[PDB]
Amino acid sequence: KTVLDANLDPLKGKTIGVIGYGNQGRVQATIMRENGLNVIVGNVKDKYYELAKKEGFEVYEIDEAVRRSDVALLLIPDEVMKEVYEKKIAPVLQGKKEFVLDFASGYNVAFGLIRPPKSVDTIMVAPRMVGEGIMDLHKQGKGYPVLLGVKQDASGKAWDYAKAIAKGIGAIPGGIAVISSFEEEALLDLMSEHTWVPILFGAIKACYDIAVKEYGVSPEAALLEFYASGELAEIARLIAEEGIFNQMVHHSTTSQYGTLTRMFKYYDVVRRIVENEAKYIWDGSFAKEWSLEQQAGYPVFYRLWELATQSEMAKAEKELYKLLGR
Amino acid sequence: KTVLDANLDPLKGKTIGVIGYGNQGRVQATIMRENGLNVIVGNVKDKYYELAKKEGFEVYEIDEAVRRSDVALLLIPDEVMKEVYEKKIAPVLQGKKEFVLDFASGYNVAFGLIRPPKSVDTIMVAPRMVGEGIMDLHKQGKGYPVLLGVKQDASGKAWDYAKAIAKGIGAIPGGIAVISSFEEEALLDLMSEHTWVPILFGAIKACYDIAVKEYGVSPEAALLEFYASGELAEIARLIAEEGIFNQMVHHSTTSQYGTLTRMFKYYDVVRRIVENEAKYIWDGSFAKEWSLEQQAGYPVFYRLWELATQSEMAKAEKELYKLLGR
Amino acid sequence: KTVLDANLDPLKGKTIGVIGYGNQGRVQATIMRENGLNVIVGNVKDKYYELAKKEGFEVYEIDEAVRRSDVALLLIPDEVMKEVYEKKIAPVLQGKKEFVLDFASGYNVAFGLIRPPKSVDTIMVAPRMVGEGIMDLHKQGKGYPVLLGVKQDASGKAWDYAKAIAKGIGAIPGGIAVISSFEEEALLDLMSEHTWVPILFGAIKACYDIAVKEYGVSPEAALLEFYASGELAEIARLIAEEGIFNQMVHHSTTSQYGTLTRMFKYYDVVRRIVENEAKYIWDGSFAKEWSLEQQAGYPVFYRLWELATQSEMAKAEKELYKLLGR
Amino acid sequence: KTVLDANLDPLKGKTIGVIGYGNQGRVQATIMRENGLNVIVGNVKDKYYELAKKEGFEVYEIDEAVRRSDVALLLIPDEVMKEVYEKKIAPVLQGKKEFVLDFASGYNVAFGLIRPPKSVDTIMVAPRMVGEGIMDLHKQGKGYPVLLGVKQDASGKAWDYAKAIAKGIGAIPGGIAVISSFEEEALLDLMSEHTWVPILFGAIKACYDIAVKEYGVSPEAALLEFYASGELAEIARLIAEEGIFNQMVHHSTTSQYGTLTRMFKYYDVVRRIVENEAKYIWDGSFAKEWSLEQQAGYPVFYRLWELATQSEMAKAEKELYKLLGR
Ligand SMILES: [Mg+2]
Ligand SMILES: [Mg+2]
Ligand SMILES: [Mg+2]
Ligand SMILES: [Mg+2]
Ligand SMILES: [Mg+2]
Ligand SMILES: [Mg+2]
Ligand SMILES: [Mg+2]
Ligand SMILES: [Mg+2]
Repeated sequence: KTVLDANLDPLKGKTIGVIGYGNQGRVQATIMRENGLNVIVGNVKDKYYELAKKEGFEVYEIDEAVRRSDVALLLIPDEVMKEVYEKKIAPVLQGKKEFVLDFASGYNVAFGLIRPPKSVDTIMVAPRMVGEGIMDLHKQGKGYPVLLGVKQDASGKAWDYAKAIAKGIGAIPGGIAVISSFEEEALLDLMSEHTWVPILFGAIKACYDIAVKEYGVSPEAALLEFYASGELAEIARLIAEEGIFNQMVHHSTTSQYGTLTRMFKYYDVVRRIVENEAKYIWDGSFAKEWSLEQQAGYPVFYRLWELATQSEMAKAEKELYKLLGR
Repeated sequence: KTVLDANLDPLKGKTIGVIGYGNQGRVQATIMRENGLNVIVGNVKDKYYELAKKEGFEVYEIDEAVRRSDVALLLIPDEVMKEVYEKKIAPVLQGKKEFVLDFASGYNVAFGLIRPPKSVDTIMVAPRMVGEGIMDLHKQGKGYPVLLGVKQDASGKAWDYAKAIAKGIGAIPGGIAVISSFEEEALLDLMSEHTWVPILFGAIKACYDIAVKEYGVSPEAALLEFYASGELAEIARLIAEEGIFNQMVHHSTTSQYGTLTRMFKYYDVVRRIVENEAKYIWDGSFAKEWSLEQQAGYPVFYRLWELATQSEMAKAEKELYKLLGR
Repeated sequence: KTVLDANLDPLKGKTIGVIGYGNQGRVQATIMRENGLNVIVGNVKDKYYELAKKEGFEVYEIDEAVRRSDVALLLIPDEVMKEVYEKKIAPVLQGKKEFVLDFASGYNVAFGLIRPPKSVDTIMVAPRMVGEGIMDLHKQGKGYPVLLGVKQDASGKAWDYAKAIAKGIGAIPGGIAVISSFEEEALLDLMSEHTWVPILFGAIKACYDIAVKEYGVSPEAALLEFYASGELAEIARLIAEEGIFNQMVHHSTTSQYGTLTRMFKYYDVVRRIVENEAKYIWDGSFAKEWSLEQQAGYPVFYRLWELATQSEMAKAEKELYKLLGR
Repeated sequence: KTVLDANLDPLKGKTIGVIGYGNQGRVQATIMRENGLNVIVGNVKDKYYELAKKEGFEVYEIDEAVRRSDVALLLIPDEVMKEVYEKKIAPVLQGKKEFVLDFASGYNVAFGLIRPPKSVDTIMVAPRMVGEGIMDLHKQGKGYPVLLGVKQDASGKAWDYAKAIAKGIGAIPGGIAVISSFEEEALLDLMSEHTWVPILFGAIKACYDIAVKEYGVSPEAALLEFYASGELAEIARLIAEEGIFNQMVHHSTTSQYGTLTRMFKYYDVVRRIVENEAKYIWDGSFAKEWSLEQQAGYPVFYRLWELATQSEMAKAEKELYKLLGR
């Protein structure tokens, strides 16, 4: 039901352009040069221009590297992807006949902010790691999971181009390739940022104001319990390797009774928050909200970085980290 | 306002018994034998009986090691601490004249479940690490934070006994010693288990049921986003070393806008949960609830481990971990 | 999908102990002695000690009858089952190698109050009759329904031991054997006692206080309508033989219009009571409530038998039954 | 705690440019030319181009007057300040080394709409008068209050540059200089426009509709009571000179009982409006609302000037002012 291996025969002998030499563009082009392809770097005249030339490539302009290529990969950030697509790549794709356009994110295509023509294939390969964990894993010989999806179907060879790049960048064999969509890629990525990450940061911030202002706990002793000691980054290492419920048997018996009995008690309070944030993404309403913040000139993003770093909990964290040598 | 150094002169030449050779007893007795004290092991006739004799000690009985000692340390778990105190140590402490009783937890004394006489000192030294991170730190020459507190004051040397054991087990110099209470030690330890740990596990469990049952995401692709990839144990390593708001500048600009604007929106919903769980602990009502679960014979603890490990999210995690080699 | 016949060949030639000679122990051991097995009685030195010796058996002690046996049946009440298991049977089961432990109830094992070792099989055969209707049925040659379930699986012959005792006590052939669980046996038994039996007794008690105190009906004429005439035990005999909706065509046409139109009107009021009482059982919360009533010394059970038998409806029932010769 | 005098020695001998010759630019440059500085006018080629040349100055271009200057003052309106800063002044400030940028408003800098470099000082001098009351008070020899604030601190001379312009434009000596912020300057200015000014205009508009439509008061007699007689501009002249509670003793005794007893009765109704409007400003949400009204092309500003000047209260005010000779 999931993919474990593929071919590399559909994409042999042809030119594989890579636009952008940022963080994701360096690792994915390094493992393709070892597998023996024709990989060229299309980069803006930047500081990355020299650092991609002395690493053993040939570097060009963006709209020129699409003219030579037959399969291009758009590894540039999502904030600048829209205004450099219409100015550089969009005049060139109408001068081609067949093309394969590849995306590492699913945000600008699921919400219709970038609409390629009908003469091109649009596929997606999306790694679930960070990039500074992938180069440190390629020396071993293992892989990493990816998510595949196809939006516009032109050739009939569309699904067998996507599996081959999953085997060309060093994900399979050794990892999992799951068949997904463009809309299910963008929903799951913006559900982590909206549902369980701001409830976690807002509950450690709320434990600090109840302990210090109501019960008279010292401001230097509340920090060492909640997050300034690395006990949250120790019980999270066991989740990745043993399970989420099976890492609980290495705790006290008093700890398992208070965690299990309260997880089932506050379950339908936090379920009503996830139902409302997933409806706000799926209709396209968050993509309109963040597209009008970038046009007003970020007035709310600026005032919420001021109110967070100049608070009571962050002003006391600064001194305690000026005392443990960090 | 906090302690950075102490002496070892009040506790030189005298016998320092250690009751229990579990996890916390092995590390704390090892760093005291190197500092040059008279450390004896009081252990039950167990599997730890041999393993503490071949490690270079002298093992005895529990009520005999209190007769020889003058400063005893009770590094035994809190579940069995009450019924082995009244049967072994309580008949002996009335036969002494002066004694220093030391506790690594603040649960049984803050709620009055163990009440020592008026002829004894009662102090507390409570390390904020795990034990399997402390022995791996002793070869460096560094320290770790501790919390000090005094319940019953007999000598007048009561506060200067507590600082010396903080320097005798290898915490200071190099770390922090914070002055605290027995009641503020037990409040902060049961606020992690009741407020932000079951909110976090119940929000990843609720993201899985909304994504799979409403939007048609695959059961093997929802797991790789939320917790089965080690991205929760990567962004938690930066919290311990850089801060909680300063680790966010290594994320995307779209990720900081969705985290900051929702952390301030769901702040008074999760603040009403922390106000109610801290009142339930401070009155002593959780200590009555967990003391009557152990007497009925754990009927609710047994039925909540069945309903958690036989759910929809844990039955699919078993298969995916039977596919990535874990 | 259900069982209609089995064998008796797995349990021939071996000793079948029966613990307790109460109501369920007398009937089940009588139909097994006729089928030709080795049935011994393990009874406390009681009044049943003589009455099981003159009925043609050999009576022993409880912990001695487990030493001789290989398949034991625990037909003792659930109130005393826990404190006579740990004192008598639990020291002996570790001295065996293979054993089959059999239960006629599913209460103490589903909620984890009795946890046998991993070296033993645990099965269940649960008859849905009374015992004083089974001995009066054995002369006919018919059967009665039973429920089978297996908790811990050791041999692989575990499911074929359970079917054979269903045929050995005289249930099949001629009746139904349904495959069930230990948790589904305890849920359905405590749903009759909590949902539809106290609603029925509390609605005849509420018809008596509205008729007598508001409309001036005589206290001796309200009783003869609601329950003191045997019409509730006449329309219930047709439910067992004809159906629950098909017994209504032997009533008046005015009676079927008032029963059908009000059964659909009060259906979601009584559905909210059953949803809440089934959640209170499944989590294990009723087993904690009844285990702490037996430890306080029954103070609420004593005061609710006083308030029920000294009420207005029970004081007037006493005189009317002192007038019809009952 | 407040400032009463300063120096003029940090800013002697150097060039003080003034951008814009509007209302605030004409008065502030006139009192600086008398104090003996080097004041040049940077104005757009406008109608003010001639009117600032015949008044005894030297007029230039905007980006040329920043090249000559060393301390520039931006006395231009806030609506056009953003799009003439990035086109003219922003290319020049990177060609300098040290500069002092001065602002008479705190709107565009507090909300991050104009972010100067790190090589420049940013200060603020904000007068609390009108401009057509300041020139009429320069012939007397008096002063007027101002608010000082510093955003980015570069040289260490930043706070003593701000006090000297407070003495150089003719505020101190004789007036008050209060030390404030950029965020506290923008909060207090938009709290007058949002809280107590639209409540006042909406309560005289609501007195007119209740008196005329319910009680049959003439439309020409309701106007002469509420605002068309100059009694609101008479009891407001005593607030500035005598107090807000001490001007009430020149009223009737019936008037003081109805004002005092209702001011304390409707106090928590109007306190809930001020709490909500001050949270909407501080987060930066009003700055996003007014920045997207100017981009849609003012569709709501146009329709609310139509609905206000074509109402029942403004159509009858037009005729009554066509009868008293106004
Ligand atoms: Mg993620
Ligand atoms: Mg992302
Ligand atoms: Mg903790
Ligand atoms: Mg603990
Ligand atoms: Mg029943
Ligand atoms: Mg029963
Ligand atoms: Mg104002
Ligand atoms: Mg203004």
